[PDB]
Amino acid sequence: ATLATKKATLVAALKDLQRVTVAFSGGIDSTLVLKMALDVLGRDNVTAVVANSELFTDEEFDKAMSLAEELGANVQGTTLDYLSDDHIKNNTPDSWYYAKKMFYSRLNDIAANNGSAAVLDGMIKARSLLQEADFFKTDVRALAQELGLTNWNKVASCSVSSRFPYGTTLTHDNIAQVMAAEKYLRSLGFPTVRVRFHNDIARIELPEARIGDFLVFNDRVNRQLQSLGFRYVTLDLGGFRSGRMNDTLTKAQLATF
Amino acid sequence: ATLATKKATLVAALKDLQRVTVAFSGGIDSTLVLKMALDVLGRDNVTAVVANSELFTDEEFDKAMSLAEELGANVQGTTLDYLSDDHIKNNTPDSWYYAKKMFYSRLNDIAANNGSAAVLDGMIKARSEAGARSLLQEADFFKTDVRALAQELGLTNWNKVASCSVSSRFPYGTTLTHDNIAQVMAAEKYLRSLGFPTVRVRFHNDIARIELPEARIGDFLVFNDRVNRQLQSLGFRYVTLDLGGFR
Amino acid sequence: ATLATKKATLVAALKDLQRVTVAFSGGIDSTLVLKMALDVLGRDNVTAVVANSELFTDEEFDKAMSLAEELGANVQGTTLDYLSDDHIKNNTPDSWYYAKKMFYSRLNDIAANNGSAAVLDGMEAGARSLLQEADFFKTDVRALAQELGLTNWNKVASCSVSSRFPYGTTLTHDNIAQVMAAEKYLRSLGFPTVRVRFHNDIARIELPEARIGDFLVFNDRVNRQLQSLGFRYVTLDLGGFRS
Amino acid sequence: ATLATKKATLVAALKDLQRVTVAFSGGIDSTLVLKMALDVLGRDNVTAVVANSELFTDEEFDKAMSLAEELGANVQGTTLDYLSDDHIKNNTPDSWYYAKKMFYSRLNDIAANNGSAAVLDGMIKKARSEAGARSLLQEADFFKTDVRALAQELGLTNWNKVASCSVSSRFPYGTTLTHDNIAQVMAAEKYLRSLGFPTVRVRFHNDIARIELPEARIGDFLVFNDRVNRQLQSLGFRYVTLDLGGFRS
Amino acid sequence: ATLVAALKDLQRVTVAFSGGIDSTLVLKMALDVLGRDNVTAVVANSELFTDEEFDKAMSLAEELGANVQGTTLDYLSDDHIKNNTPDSWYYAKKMFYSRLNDIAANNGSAAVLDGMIRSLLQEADFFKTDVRALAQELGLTNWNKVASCSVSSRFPYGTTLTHDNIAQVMAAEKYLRSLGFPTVRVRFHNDIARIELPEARIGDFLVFNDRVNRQLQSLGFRYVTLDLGGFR
Amino acid sequence: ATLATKKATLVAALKDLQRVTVAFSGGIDSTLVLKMALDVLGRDNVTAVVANSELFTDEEFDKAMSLAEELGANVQGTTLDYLSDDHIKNNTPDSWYYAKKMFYSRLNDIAANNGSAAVLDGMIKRSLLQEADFFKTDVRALAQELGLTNWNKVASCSVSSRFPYGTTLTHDNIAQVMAAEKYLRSLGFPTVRVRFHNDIARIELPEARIGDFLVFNDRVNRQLQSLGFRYVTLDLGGFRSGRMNDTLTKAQLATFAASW
Ligand SMILES: NC(=O)c1ccc[n+]([C@@H]2O[C@H](COP(=O)(O)O)[C@@H](O)[C@H]2O)c1
Ligand SMILES: NC(=O)c1ccc[n+]([C@@H]2O[C@H](COP(=O)(O)O)[C@@H](O)[C@H]2O)c1
Ligand SMILES: NC(=O)c1ccc[n+]([C@@H]2O[C@H](COP(=O)(O)O)[C@@H](O)[C@H]2O)c1
Ligand SMILES: NC(=O)c1ccc[n+]([C@@H]2O[C@H](COP(=O)(O)O)[C@@H](O)[C@H]2O)c1
Ligand SMILES: NC(=O)c1ccc[n+]([C@@H]2O[C@H](COP(=O)(O)O)[C@@H](O)[C@H]2O)c1
Ligand SMILES: NC(=O)c1ccc[n+]([C@@H]2O[C@H](COP(=O)(O)O)[C@@H](O)[C@H]2O)c1
Ligand SMILES: [Mn+2]
Ligand SMILES: [Mn+2]
Repeated sequence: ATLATKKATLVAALKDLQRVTVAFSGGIDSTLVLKMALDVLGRDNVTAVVANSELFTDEEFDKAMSLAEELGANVQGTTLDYLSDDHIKNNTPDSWYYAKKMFYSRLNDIAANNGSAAVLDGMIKARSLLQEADFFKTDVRALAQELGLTNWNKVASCSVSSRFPYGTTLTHDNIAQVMAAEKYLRSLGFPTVRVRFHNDIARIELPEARIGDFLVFNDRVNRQLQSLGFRYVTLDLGGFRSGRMNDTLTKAQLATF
Repeated sequence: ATLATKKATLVAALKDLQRVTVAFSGGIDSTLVLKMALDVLGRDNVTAVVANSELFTDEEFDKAMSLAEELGANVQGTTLDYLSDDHIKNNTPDSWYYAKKMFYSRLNDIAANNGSAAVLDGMIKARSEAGARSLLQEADFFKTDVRALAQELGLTNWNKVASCSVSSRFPYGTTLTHDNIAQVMAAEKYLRSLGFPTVRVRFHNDIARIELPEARIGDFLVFNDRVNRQLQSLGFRYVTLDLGGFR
Repeated sequence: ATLATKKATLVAALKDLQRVTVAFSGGIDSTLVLKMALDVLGRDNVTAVVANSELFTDEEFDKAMSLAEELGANVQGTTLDYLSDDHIKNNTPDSWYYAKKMFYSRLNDIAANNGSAAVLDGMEAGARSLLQEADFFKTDVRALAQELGLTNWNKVASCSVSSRFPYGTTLTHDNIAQVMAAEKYLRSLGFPTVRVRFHNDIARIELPEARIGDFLVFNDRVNRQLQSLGFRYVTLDLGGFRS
Repeated sequence: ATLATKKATLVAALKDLQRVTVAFSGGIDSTLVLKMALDVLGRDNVTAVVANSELFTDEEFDKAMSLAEELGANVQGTTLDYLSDDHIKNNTPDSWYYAKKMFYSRLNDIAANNGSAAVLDGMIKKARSEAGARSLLQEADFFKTDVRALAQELGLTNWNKVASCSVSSRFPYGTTLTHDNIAQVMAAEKYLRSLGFPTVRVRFHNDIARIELPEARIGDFLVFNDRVNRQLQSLGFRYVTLDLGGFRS
Repeated sequence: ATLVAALKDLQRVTVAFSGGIDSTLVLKMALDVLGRDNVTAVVANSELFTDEEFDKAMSLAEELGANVQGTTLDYLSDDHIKNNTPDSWYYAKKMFYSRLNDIAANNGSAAVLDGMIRSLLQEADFFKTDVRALAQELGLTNWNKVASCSVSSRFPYGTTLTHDNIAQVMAAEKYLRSLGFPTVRVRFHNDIARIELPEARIGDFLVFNDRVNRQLQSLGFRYVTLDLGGFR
Repeated sequence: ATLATKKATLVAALKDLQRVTVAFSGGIDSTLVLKMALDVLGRDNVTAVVANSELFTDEEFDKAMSLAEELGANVQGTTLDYLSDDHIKNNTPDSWYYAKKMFYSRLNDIAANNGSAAVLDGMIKRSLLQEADFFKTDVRALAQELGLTNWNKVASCSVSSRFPYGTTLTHDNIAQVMAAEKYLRSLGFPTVRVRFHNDIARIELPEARIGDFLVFNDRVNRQLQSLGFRYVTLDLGGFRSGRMNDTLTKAQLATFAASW
């Protein structure tokens, strides 16, 4: 298929849906879906929903709200207490699924009460219209430039649950602890970082190519994260996303581990 | 002349050509030519061609194809066997000219079979042995004129650093083979994967000599052992780092 | 407010001014104002003024003049003799105010003699800072520039060379040239954010702390090059840049 | 307050004891006591005991045995099962005292068997007092400079210059020590020292290894990051980390 | 062994003892050849040398079994030393050796001996390798392994030395050595400290940049810098 | 078993030899033999021979001569022309054996003319240390016992190791390599190799020092270029490659190396 027919199929789904609620993350995919829904259905038939929670930063929430307002959409923030679900609070390995379940359950509630016919999300190759129309990554960038979309959150965040071992209980304080630690490291010029939480040990993951520059901050980072509540502040020798940059022989050894 | 005149004339040349095939590298120049062709003639009358070969990386090829796709052009990959020409195979100083010759000859074949009236490249003020046309250079475009018109048209994305031919990593007179080319390309691909986008693996038979910008060599130390063993599995006996730095 | 609202606030202000003179430094902010002024009012109603002086680099001046032409503006160079004011010449702590005064006084002269309704800056009261009137933040400046296709501007700005001298030290053509050659060489090695602070026979180099690790490979060349410029001791500040 | 008077006191206490067993660590203090006992009492009246256990490396044990042999002493190794005491096994803060108590209790068994009149230690001027072990250097009012002065006088130039600690220092209070995690810690430290880092600790935090190095060596350590990461993981750690505080942070 | 014959001729000696290997051998040979009661070891105390260097030398001379005597010199009372002129070394040498001769005259010593390589050790054609062999030979295991120079080297010529700026320089260098950099100078330029390190250690130093910056500032410096030329 | 037993064995071998010539390099092993020979047999019954040749530095020769004198031995320098043998001259893979052969022939000639019954060398586990079951740890333990404090702390090899097999040795390429190594040691790197690959110099450093080397990159590059090299490079495996790696990547660098 061509981009023109991939765009066809998508206007057809929106025209048929009439009124929609869109899960808006601020990324290129949700930006394109939100912009196409606005273009095809008009401002009065689209409501953009951005989720706020303890497992995502306030900064990403504020940015997502401002991006959706920019597109000229009616935007609604909704607050989720993910920690009320025991799977999330005790970080079971399927915590991801119960968070998504609670997330989509609240969007469906919003959509039922605003008269929207469906919830739309960004997913590419609830209704993922881009993925139904066989949109690839190259197709989303082509139509975004085509429609003049230049602004979107370029950095996709994870759930802070990523920083805790399975079985570790998440609390309001340890979450804030991890997030303050990561925010401080980014302020020193390390935008890609993780502070992994191991109770009284902080284990920092950095891209290995920056480990060398970092040394000048060892003492400042050590004492700052200690005031955040950690007793031991450490640097993971494997780096961020360990094993990914290794030779063929030691990539199959780190992966077997 | 004013920029509008240089642009206006360029639109006139495109209007007269009606249908064009564009040699697309991904740089600022070819991006500007491809965008003007799409604007003046429409998507159905423009074909973007990106060359794939043993002397250039798959990554550079994919980026150029995706950029032409991102501009709304119908883009077409074409593969050239540069090593079938003895001038390129034996890495003579004029190997570049026979490579450009072979590319422009294949561009004319593509244009003949799609009904294009001319081939366009990004050259600014072998290309004429093939009758390919530099429309920017006919319209008296300079580098500042190219950036001025690109900003005017909203072009923010293009390959900012033109990559070189891998023949650059072998001394003149060294015979290029599929194995030594593949060896160098895998080594550079591995080094770039570690976060060193500007890197050179110069080939000295059983010695690999790595050129890095001096300002990044400090950052490299953590990878010494992994780079040493990886390039040895590629076939090198000694893996070395040039103390002089890049170029 | 949305960016569209802030943009409209700015198109309206420019439309009301009709004719403007723009103090153009080449940075992201001055690039956005100059491009918006050209877009709303047209080339014939906008004048780009680039200041040439001894306290800012020739490189900064050359880039700004060619960038203003690349944006399609009529650009005009003006030269300011900052060292003619004794506060600047002897680098008293209020030297900045007299420098800004002399600059804005010359822009107002340029605007009066071409009939511009105001002087606009990138950010005096005789000038209008339209971006801050429309409540533009740094993130907004970036967004609107990407929206309009603006890709070229000086990404690191060098400021006034007077900042490199202690208060009370007299600025001279030779010590200025000494500092400027030293900083020019360091930037040539790949350090665009740098200061060479002048302490007579001591050079005190400020670098962003995250770059000092990478700098070691240049110690000996930097030492010998800055000594040939006239320094006797070439040092690196352990506090880093902005110490 | 004279060195000659302090030595005189030492030969008198040894002469009076007649037969002794000496707890020999290989340090300057135990070397000086062992050398003075040999000179005053003769080789047949002195037995040097070196402790072998899971909490010290085999290299440290072999070194002490050969050092005691080099002084001309009859030396006998004895092995202690420290992990049999619950205080040592579960790493309570008094583990040192129960380890030392068990050590001194075994010394008295050896001394009772060979007819020694006392057990002698290196201490200079806890569970030693309960066991009746004698600090002759401390009774003769030996200070550190007095021990160095007499060692120079006797030609003693060789002794362990760095006394190592119990491996228990690498485990948190409350963590249970096992034969495997001890072996894990010791192999990790042995590998790091082989790379040229003689002062190092691998602190044990279950699935995390936390390496303490002197901060002045951390810069040079970078070249070994990947090799250290994968080697300590093959020893059983899941995460291999470097303490940003450095050694003894 | 030109050495033992030279000592017998002096009969009674006072030894200028610095605590280094050279001075350590002289005191030990003098004590052995002439006896404890006929040798007097003098350790100099002054503002231009570290307390640690002095304390080690006094305690080490006692540990060798010698009668040790401290003597205090006020080098800054000499105008050449106080204003750090280029010949300050020579006027310092005068005060040091003049006070030893007073002590030697007052205890009946026949001469003052120093180390180097009346330096009887240097007269016997001893090299650096010869000093290490003979010290182990006599069981000598202890001595100050790092000899410091006069603190005056850290000040520019013409700068007036004060009790405070000397102490300032001494505390700064004491701090840097504590971090594992035994060869270091902090050169004094009023409000600027200029640190000299061996170039091979500058990489290893980076981890201490911030702590060194804040520590030397509390010592009184406003600017704490690292010399790109390295040490000497 | 014990050190006293192994040492006792040595004095017995020396007493039985009566008169000895000692091949003295200045290292700990030869220093131990030379001092024990002097101690057991006396100065008049031991002869120390130090070899000087074109494949070893003047500094190594001078240190060995000065150290053996410091132990009180009668020392004799002898000069070997290794380059006169074509196997050494053209750096064949067995060049080591013809060099050792020519060396030992001259020691035996010296020993015949001194009335010595054998030549003694420093080999460990007539190599008396190796016969007396001395290991590296026993030689270090016994050396401290006798007060041996001075010896060549970093033993250099023959310069032939710095050339690929088949490369012809000349005074100019030898002087080129040795000058490069002496310059690097002058910067504070006592263990270094400058391997010669025609227009490429490949520097081997202990991996624990390479980060510290960055400050010298430019000076080393330009200095070795004035020595005649066109490219000055650093081996990423370092000196003694593969000996410090982890378990799995040591056995893989083993099959990498044994592939040539
Ligand atoms: N199972 C899923 O579909 C899913 C989705 C999103 C995130 N995650 C989690 O995100 C984590 C990734 O961690 P980092 O991105 O911080 O490195 C993984 O633990 C992964 O389990 C999982
Ligand atoms: N004629 C061309 O189009 C062209 C362009 C860029 C580089 N080159 C070649 O690339 C080489 C430079 O190699 P490096 O950029 O890897 O250093 C030169 O030999 C040069 O001849 C040729
Ligand atoms: N006092 C002011 O309003 C004013 C204005 C502009 C610049 N400055 C000076 O600019 C200098 C900036 O120094 P840097 O060289 O570190 O950027 C400071 O001296 C600062 O005082 C001051
Ligand atoms: N209480 C004691 O007398 C005693 C004795 C031996 C070791 N220790 C322990 O040794 C530890 C120090 O060992 P590290 O070298 O690993 O830091 C301390 O926790 C200290 O409590 C204590
Ligand atoms: N001029 C002399 O004869 C003499 C004698 C002894 C020491 N010194 C001093 O030793 C100093 C050595 O300087 P450093 O601080 O770099 O070690 C010289 O500056 C010099 O002032 C000089
Ligand atoms: N019998 C032997 O194999 C033997 C003996 C002595 C020296 N060598 C040579 O000495 C070299 C040592 O090389 P480097 O010390 O320079 O690294 C060996 O690679 C080897 O070429 C070999
Ligand atoms: Mn870096
Ligand atoms: Mn180092």
